[PDB]
Amino acid sequence: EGREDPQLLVRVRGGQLRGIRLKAPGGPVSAFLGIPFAEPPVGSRRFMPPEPKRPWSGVLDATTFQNVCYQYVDTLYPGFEGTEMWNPNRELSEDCLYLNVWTPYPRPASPTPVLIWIYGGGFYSGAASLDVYDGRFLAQVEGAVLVSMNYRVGTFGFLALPGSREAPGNVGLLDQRLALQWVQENIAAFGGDPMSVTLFGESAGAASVGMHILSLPSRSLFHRAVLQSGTPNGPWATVSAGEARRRATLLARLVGCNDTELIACLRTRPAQDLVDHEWHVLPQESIFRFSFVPVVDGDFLSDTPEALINTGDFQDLQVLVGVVKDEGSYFLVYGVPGFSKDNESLISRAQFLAGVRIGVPQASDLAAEAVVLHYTDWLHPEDPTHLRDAMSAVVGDHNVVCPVAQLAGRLAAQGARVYAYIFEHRASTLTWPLWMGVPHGYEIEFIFGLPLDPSLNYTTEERIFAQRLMKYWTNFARTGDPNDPRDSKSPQWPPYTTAAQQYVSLNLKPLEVRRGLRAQTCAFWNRFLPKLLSA
Amino acid sequence: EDPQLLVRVRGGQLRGIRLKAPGGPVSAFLGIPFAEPPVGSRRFMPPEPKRPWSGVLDATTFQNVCYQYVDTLYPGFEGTEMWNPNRELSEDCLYLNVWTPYPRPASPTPVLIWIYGGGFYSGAASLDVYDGRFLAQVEGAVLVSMNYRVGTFGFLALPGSREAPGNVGLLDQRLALQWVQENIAAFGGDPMSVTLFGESAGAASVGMHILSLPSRSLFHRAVLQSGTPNGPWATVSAGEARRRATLLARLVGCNDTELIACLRTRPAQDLVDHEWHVLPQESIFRFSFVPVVDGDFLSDTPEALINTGDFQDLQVLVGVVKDEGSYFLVYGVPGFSKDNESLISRAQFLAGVRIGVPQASDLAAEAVVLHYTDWLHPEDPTHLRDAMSAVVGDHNVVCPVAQLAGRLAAQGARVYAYIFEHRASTLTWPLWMGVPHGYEIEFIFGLPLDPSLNYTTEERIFAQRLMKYWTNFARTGDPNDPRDSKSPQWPPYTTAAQQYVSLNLKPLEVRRGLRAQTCAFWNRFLPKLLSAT
Repeated sequence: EGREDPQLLVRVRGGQLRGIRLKAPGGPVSAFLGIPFAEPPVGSRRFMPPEPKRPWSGVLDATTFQNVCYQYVDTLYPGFEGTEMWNPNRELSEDCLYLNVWTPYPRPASPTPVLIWIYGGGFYSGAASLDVYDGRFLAQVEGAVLVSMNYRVGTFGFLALPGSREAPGNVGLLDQRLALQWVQENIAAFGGDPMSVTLFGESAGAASVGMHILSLPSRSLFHRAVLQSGTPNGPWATVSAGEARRRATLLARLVGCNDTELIACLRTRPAQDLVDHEWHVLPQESIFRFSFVPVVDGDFLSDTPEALINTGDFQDLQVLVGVVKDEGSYFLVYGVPGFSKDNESLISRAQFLAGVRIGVPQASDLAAEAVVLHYTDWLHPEDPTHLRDAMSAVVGDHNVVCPVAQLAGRLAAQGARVYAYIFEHRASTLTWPLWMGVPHGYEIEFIFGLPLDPSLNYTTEERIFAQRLMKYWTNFARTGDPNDPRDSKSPQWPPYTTAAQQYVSLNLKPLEVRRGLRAQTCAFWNRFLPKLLSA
Repeated sequence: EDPQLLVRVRGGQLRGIRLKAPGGPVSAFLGIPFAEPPVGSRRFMPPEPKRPWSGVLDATTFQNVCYQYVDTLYPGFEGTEMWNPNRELSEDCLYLNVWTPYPRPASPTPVLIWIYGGGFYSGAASLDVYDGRFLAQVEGAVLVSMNYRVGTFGFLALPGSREAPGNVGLLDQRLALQWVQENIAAFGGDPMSVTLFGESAGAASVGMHILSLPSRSLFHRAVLQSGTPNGPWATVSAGEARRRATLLARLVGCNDTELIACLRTRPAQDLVDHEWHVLPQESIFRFSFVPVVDGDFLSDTPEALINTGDFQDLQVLVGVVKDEGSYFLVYGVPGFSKDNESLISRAQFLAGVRIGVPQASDLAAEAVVLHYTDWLHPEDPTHLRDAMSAVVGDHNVVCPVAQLAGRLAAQGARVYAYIFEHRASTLTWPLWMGVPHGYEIEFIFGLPLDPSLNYTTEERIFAQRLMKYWTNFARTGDPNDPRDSKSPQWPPYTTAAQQYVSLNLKPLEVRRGLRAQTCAFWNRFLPKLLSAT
């Protein structure tokens, strides 16, 4: 040391780190970027569970984001901001198990509650280093300690030959948990309070939070949870062991290969070869379906999430859960014919029927019919504008709105304190067409407080609005309650109950309380459809 | 000897009677035979035309009511009794009634023919709610009602047999329709402008005359109130008809000819006594002896013939009341009573659904419960009670009426649809039943215009509007007043716009969609569920 900033140097269990002093709009923050938390899961460690990071010598530099985990890159609208913002923004590498810490500057005085972010990306993509996951605003304005980790995605994180020892599955959830432990042991060196750790994530990230709630070894690593537009239950977040085994075998032939010999072969293929063939193993033409996701292994997941949700005891749990207005519109342009970001995607009755089989790829001819009958507007059963929005509503409801409604309903009936929201404000800065509404993933820039960056051309109310949600999210982190301890003038946010089924709307207007989580339509998806599909 | 009360039809001379309607007198010819009494060996057999008579036949009293089951549920209760037989029961009941203005119409006059309801097991053309004097005095119509054989006498069938070929109650109606052709001119009626209108089983009957070729030369326009030929209760297969016939024969002591013969030897009440015992399941809004799909009167199912027929020539006026299913619940489903408020448990609602949809599988019944549950209050007993009424109303009338309206429109026909939403101040059933099955009739026939009935002034004004709608539709195929301008016009129900109007004390209001979402379940999805459970 010597001439360095004395407040940027910190020790953790593996060595010394030098952070970096970043500017937030209202003051500096401390950032420790690219801390390793595991041995690089490369070579013979590919598909294996992560081992803890061996201690290093000297001062590790912790001032830039590390590699993002090896993953598919989106190429359907090259150069379009609406897709590039989610694409990797550092080098792709299998050496990628690193995490980031933002704290106030100088680091806080008392022990400060910790926020751990788990990104989404359908378990095949994502990075903790994207701009929309920037922690400097939450750390500066709310004084939070924010931690986000990289976990392995796609084949590297979730290809499983269940019951084998060289590919047990769920290693990407283990990656997440190892970062959670790392927070338990080390977050105190930054001012964070390991006794107040709140997980929050979106899409596959929310599902991940969900699975840490349902996996006993993870439950001693956090206290509160937030699930944004994602659930461990539902049709896309998990696969049986048999189905997981099926895809791993198929992918091994697609690249040219007793489980040991086969995994040994896969470990010789270039990472890009596996990415290149990852989507070819899906059983049907589908949207919102991902090849390699958490497997129900009888280990991390002792049973299916629906089983565990339906029976577990959750009185110690406090969760915030919610959805955006138009969860499914985003996914239509990635597979349903008739949809594009560039025209207005008015479709025909025929195209709606074809789309229902792609959006519900597991539906029998009869079940597919039920969906078509329930979602048709029988006064205008061929208005192409309404069949487009109905296609959007089918996919959104089936994959998010009703898996979340279902989860909120079970946890509430089983002891948990649930707070539920719908996010309805559509960012002025947004580059997707208007017909897509408020698409999947577009609350995140507001929770993280990006509109407080004046260089981002948001609007003033969008600024004020983002502070409102940062306050909601951090108050829930501190206390289990998003309501402000003081602020009694602004309206209150009731817990969600079986009785009153209350939830709030989040938009530029004050909190408005509503009832019913798409109650009628989710009864179709969560009660009738299962019984129909055993036939 | 008042010559306006003397008429010469082809079988002889009638004498009528002059009665007082509130604003003038009407000629009434009650009790005219149109068929040879179907008694003895003519039990179960097609009717034959009445033989000529000598002298001047007295047509001044209602004849007998066709032998039929008489309801016991609430003895002495008007809401029940008002549908019970008005006259002595008799298998000799094939008579019809004619009301005309007094004096007899100068020029030819459109004829309305009423076909009563009663589930094909009951009813009579002589109940007060079918009084033709108001329509004849106020709108100057000629109005004809006939009795037809109900229950085992009208509809017991051994398909293919000669001495019980089925549907003879409909042939009774058909015969009275030929009678009107050959004779109404003698009364001042126009045989070239005959409108059929009926309700419940009567509307179904009207519907079946639309679908049967011989009847199609006997009338020009049709009105179907709260009933349809299609649907779960109006017909039975030749298979299921034969089963109920030979089973009832067994419960009374009885080769087709040998079996029918032994049935023709039993007292009428021996047959009525076992009439309800032949239903396959425990049910509600199901009836043991109803028209049969015989490949003769009904060449195919009502559904097949509406799905594929040409109806460019047809003009129909179809409708429902607000609460079609509520009447029925007290006749079978535990928890429901005229007397309390029938707030029910959830489990009562699930049990009721098996009685309201007696042909439903476990999966289809769960589909019904899940679709009718209000999941914001899935246990609130007021909801489940109104839900139970609506499952029964939608399954048995509303969605069948909507199904009929849609196919007739799709295939050439001009269709007017209504929903009747006014509840009579005189009504004697509880409030929770709303506007129950049957309680628009008193208004269509103009009973509020009789002061002694203690209807309110707006109800009398209402009644006049509906009498205008129905008669106007009879003169022109169009219920709108050709002198009344004004924007609330009754639009034709079409496949695209799906417009219908509401009949209540407020002016005509146009709405769209005949309960289209939930009827999509009953008409499009539920068949697919059962046809592949």
